[PDB]
Amino acid sequence: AVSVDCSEYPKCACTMEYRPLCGSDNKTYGNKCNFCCAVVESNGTLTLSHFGKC
Repeated sequence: AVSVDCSEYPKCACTMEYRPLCGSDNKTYGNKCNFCCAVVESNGTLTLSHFGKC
């Protein structure tokens, strides 16, 4: 649905912008900072699904 550019953007210490995204990981996300962080540990096998509680 949307393309994100995080060429090496591991940041699992964000805590401010609240945004419940439906990530392809089968769950919601706390923000795009947690989306690019889970992707750094997913090996690029994680994505988005539809902004909003899955």
